[PDB]
Amino acid sequence: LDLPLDPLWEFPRDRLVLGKPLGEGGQVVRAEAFGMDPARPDQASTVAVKMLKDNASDKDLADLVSEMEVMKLIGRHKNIINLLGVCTQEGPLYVIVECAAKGNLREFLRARRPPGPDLSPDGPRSSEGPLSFPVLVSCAYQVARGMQYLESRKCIHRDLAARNVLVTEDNVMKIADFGLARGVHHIDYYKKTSNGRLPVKWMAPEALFDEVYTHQSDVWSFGILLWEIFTLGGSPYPGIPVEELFSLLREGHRMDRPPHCPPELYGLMRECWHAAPSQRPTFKQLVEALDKVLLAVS
Ligand SMILES: */C=C\C(=O)Nc1cccc(C)c1Nc1cc(-c2cccnc2Nc2c(Cl)c(OC)cc(OC)c2Cl)ncn1
Repeated sequence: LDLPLDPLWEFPRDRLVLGKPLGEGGQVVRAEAFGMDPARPDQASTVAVKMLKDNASDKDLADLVSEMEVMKLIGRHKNIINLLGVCTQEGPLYVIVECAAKGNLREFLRARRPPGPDLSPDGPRSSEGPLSFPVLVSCAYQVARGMQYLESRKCIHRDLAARNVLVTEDNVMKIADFGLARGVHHIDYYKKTSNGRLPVKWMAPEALFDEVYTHQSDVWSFGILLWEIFTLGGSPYPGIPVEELFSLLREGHRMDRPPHCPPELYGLMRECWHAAPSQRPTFKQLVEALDKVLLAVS
């Protein structure tokens, strides 16, 4: 290709060993990288690599270039998936990002649900599941801090959801795909994903009905994500098909308070779903409110 060389970010492609596919449409693969830190040139790390497939158009190339450049602009934060390097010279375009070992937050939560109540005899910690209330609040706090950072860089996510938050080996939350092209003028609202998700159920009403996105549209989505956290990966608006969702949103319907969820947290959810965007909290306010809950842990 004739892509310009950016020495700040270029990484030698022969220091990558490509491995297992992580997603395909182009594709993302898991890889081992050697010397991502130039101070440790022989040290291995595990990364995710985005690339085009042989079919790709000039438009697909421009889209991946745009995604690479937006990640350079937005800069680094602990609670987002960060750009690590690019391979633009002498070979196919690769964009290399952090790889979160524990997968996405929806699956992380669902896999850590306590078992059913009559499966096995009681034991020393049978009343404890893996996930405690302060760790659930911390997950929410970390996503709010990531979104506050992205907002400060003028980034509207437009699909914020537990499936788009990834979990590291140390249980750090990292927002995924914040610079991904989302084709907002051609959304199939009835679309169900391969894993059963109906992404329309995370859209703020002004985005769904009026095609308007602001940072306060992402606050609505954050409220849905808070509900996913405190249902340990539940699916929003259970038992409501998309046709009925349209009708219920026009009537002001909101999800019920989940079980085992304190009123402080359902309170925050309902603030995030206030009809008027200006009457929803900001991400700065959400960070502060969740910080106070964390500091009140015994
Ligand atoms: C790190 C080891 C591993 O296998 N992790 C793993 C296994 C299963 C499932 C997941 C989610 C993960 N962790 C991931 C996955 C991805 C990923 C998966 C599919 C598509 N994209 C991405 N990452 C990605 C990419 Cl490649 C770009 O490219 C520009 C931008 C992104 O957001 C900014 C993201 Cl999230 N990524 C990290 N960990």
